Amino acid sequence: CPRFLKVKNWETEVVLTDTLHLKSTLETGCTEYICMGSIMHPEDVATKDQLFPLAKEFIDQYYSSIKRFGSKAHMERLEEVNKEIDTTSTYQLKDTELIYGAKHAWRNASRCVGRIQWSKLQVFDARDCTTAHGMFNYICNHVKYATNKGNLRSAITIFPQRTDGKHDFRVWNSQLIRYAGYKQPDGSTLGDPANVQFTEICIQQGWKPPRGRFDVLPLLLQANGNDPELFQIPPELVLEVPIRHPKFEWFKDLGLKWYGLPAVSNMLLEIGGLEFSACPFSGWYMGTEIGVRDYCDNSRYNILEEVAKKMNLDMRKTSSLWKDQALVEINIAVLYSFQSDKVTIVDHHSATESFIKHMENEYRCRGGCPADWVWIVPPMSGSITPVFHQEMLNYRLTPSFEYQPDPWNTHVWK
Amino acid sequence: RFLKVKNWETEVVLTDTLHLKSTLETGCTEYICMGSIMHPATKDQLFPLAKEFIDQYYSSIKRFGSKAHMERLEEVNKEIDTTSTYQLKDTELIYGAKHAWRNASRCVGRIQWSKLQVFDARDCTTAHGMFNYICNHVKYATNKGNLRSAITIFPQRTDGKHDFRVWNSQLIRYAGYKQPDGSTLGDPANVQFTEICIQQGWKPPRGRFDVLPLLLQANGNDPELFQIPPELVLEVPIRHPKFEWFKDLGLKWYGLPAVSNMLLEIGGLEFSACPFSGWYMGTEIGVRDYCDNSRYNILEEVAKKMNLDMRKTSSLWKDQALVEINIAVLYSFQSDKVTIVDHHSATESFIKHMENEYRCRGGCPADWVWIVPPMSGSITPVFHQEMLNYRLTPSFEYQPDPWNTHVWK
Ligand code: HEM
Ligand code: HEM
Ligand SMILES: Cc1cc(N)nc2cc(-c3cccc(CCN)c3)ccc12
Ligand SMILES: Cc1cc(N)nc2cc(-c3cccc(CCN)c3)ccc12
Ligand SMILES: C[C@H](O)[C@H](O)[C@H]1CNc2nc(N)[nH]c(=O)c2N1
Ligand SMILES: C[C@H](O)[C@H](O)[C@H]1CNc2nc(N)[nH]c(=O)c2N1
Ligand SMILES: [Zn+2]
Repeated sequence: CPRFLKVKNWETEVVLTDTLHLKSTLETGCTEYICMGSIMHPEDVATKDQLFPLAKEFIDQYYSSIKRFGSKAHMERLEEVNKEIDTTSTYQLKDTELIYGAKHAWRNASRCVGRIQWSKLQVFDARDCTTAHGMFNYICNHVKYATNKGNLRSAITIFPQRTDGKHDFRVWNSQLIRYAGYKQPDGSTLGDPANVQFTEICIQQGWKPPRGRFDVLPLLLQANGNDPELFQIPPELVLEVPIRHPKFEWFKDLGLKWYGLPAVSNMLLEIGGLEFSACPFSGWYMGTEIGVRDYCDNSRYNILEEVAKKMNLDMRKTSSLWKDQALVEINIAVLYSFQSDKVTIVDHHSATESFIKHMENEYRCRGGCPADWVWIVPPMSGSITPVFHQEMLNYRLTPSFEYQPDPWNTHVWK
Repeated sequence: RFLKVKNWETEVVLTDTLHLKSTLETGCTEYICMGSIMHPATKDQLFPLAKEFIDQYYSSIKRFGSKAHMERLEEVNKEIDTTSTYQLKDTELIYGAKHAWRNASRCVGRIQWSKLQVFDARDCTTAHGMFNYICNHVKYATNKGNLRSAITIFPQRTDGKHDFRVWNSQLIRYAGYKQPDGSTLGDPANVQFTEICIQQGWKPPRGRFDVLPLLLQANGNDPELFQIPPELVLEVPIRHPKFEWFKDLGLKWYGLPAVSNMLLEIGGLEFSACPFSGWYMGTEIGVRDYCDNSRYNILEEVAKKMNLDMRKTSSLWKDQALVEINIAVLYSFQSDKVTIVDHHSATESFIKHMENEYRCRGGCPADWVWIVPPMSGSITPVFHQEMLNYRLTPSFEYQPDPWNTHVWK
């Protein structure tokens, strides 16, 4: 436990100094003798004696951020939050604290490369929601607002916080907008192989699937612990980009398209010991997210093969690097399609450059910036981006976005 | 307690027990991960360290507690007493060197670890001897292009003022020169080291691919220059299977990668000079040596000849040019029958190696950050492979550059 930590950029020899790690909260899984850095995931709802210090920690942080630490209002808030916990075992966040918390959960998210945008986030309070129909209303407004006819804007919608654990609000979808995957009796998969499991859940709950290549899944929404309910998102609200290529005329004939709004809805927002199990947030895409992961991953659309077939690449020996050539072209198509349809999207070069600039600024005037190299480095051409050569410290700050069990694995059906 | 690692693309789960055996620290704490940080003895310390190594040696050849084991322990204890150190048997030395490669978390090429030719050079006393051992190493390892893995182990550190050191970072590297205007002729990574040779009276050909002389230090004395006989340096001209102009870039690289500035550590003994060599994974040359900004940096030039539009980043022009360069490199080596491996085959081998190690050994330390190839990452099997990283010994360690310590004489 020393007070300073340094990180070097081995390409630009710049050294930064981390003090912020001292405010780190929970353990990382790593120890003195092992490193879990590449491990993906290394109803105990809080009690009073647990919540007091967590609440106090966050409120102190909030008033520090707005330069009123030790003020009258600061002490009064503490007194109010502490009385509220003593007699309700919980407390509610003011709209300002809630908005602060959201933004800082994003800011604190070590695996996100797009954090340079963090302060610019539209927060939708939906803590007054009581039903699935209402959730759906809020989600539709979130999507229209975030999509903005292609000029995408980051936004989060926050539903009521957990209480006893039996009355949780959840979005069962992993993203608000995903394509269905249908397992076939002959062993193949139609649509998106990633979402096969969730598709069967939807179908079992009553969904009539069109059984197509690009079927937008419905929302599965749980309010206040009740069984979840199905809702079809209005097709006009889902912006989609058909994928084509600046040079390859045949690329359009592959028949691919993708949606514009990446909207993650299964994560959990934790602020001052409060747990918002349902907190969907959206931004715009990095190209490699659709181009490399969504399409080329073996257990995804796997058009790697077919593209290489249409490029007439030698696909008999790997050392021809037919896969790499193919992947690059696919990512060129994705970026070209989104840009043509003036839908917001960022390439992996521009984004990693942005994040380095963000990291430097965070170190300069916040004392550090937690980052996960393993996730920050893009899935293609890593070494020729600035982040590859950049040393990073990884630690967990609160407020944070966390993972949570899939709701179907925990839900007590009514 | 036991730990799992999932491959997410195949859902295969391995259980790690081996990590419980380590005692060297990683640089991480419970609260901070430093997995992307590149670099995070007397009688009294030396016996338990030796005892640890001797034990896992006699456990390795299934004679733990044998007459020999008991005696060998006694022999080593008596020697640390009366000399404040000890000497490794031949067998132990070869076992120890293979196992330092086996324990190399950042090495993707470890499937080959038991195939290692070990050259004992612990009788060496001068730079001239060192030179002789090194030339022999290069001749054997290069093997006319059918490369073979070797290590040459010079005497162990004693008091510290008598270290053996190969000052070159690799046995075969290219000189880099600081130009008058500001740019750099040749390999920029080595510009400091090139000036150290020029200082020693090396006459620089001042060209793009000049092979650097050896700088060798024995028993702590002043390092000395030696030219490597050119017939021993296997080189490859880089050209492209479709593009006719690629050879007009005048590029070429050496066949033998031989890292010579690390420190082998066995049973508490330190070998400050122990050059080891293997063969290349194509991205080491084509992605890092040629395309890094702090290196040969020829992407712009290539993509220019490929007539791509380079005005915006989102055309992925750096990306295209990069692939084409690595195709060339692989084509060039394979055409000259010089052992090389593509990052796809190398990663496949390593997943298989990992599974082997989890079977027969209970684990396999691995640094994901270094194992994942510096291009086309998520289309190699190792991207979706979870990996535990821990510090096993014997190991190869980093050491300071010798010109930062050595008081000249
Ligand atoms: C605005 C543009 C954004 C871009 C370009 C971006 C980019 C990315 C990328 C590429 C990843 C890696 C995930 C993957 O590989 O699938 C990621 C992760 C993540 N992002 Fe961002 N993101 C953006 C906005 C946001 C926003 C608005 C939030 C929340 C308010 C957010 C929170 C997160 C979290 C929590 C993760 C993963 C961390 C974890 O799994 O623990 N991101 N982002
Ligand atoms: C046989 C073919 C081999 C291949 C294809 C190979 C490949 C690689 C690659 C690509 C790296 C990453 C280094 C970088 O990119 O900067 C690496 C690291 C390394 N390799 Fe290998 N290698 C081979 C043989 C060997 C041998 C013979 C030894 C020693 C006996 C060895 C020991 C190491 C060590 C010590 C590292 C750095 C590990 C660390 O810092 O923990 N490798 N190797
Ligand atoms: C808001 C936002 C934008 C974006 N472009 N990518 C995200 C990616 C994620 C994300 C986080 C963890 C895991 C995943 C995908 C699972 N392999 C995505 C979350 C939010 C994102
Ligand atoms: C034996 C061998 C073969 C090979 N193809 N690459 C190596 C690469 C290394 C290595 C280790 C640390 C650092 C470096 C270069 C700086 N990234 C190389 C060591 C040995 C290697
Ligand atoms: C095994 C590994 O930790 C895991 O698959 C991670 C690696 N790095 C990643 N990086 C990004 N951006 N996205 C990912 O899904 C992953 N997967
Ligand atoms: C900062 C970062 O850890 C450093 O540049 C590492 C990252 N991973 C690497 N991986 C390999 N194989 N080779 C490298 O040189 C590096 N560089
Ligand atoms: Zn770690």
